[PDB]
Amino acid sequence: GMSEQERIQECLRKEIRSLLISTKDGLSPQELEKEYLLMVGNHLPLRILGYRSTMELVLDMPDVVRVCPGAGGTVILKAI
Repeated sequence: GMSEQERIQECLRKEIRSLLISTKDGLSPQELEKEYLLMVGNHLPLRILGYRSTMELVLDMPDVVRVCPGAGGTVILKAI
């Protein structure tokens, strides 16, 4: 039960890190949800994990994703 949820959390964390590692200089939160659907073949599991957005998801994994700035306060997400 709780063990199954931990393995969902581990699987997504590994998927996000793998996506951000494969890029040159990170992705915007919007580019990451697009890329996740394209490369994983499923949408980010936001609703089922209690997230309203990609930002909410990535802020819940600060050991996996680094929140970096850009032009006009835009966010670029990078793997750690």
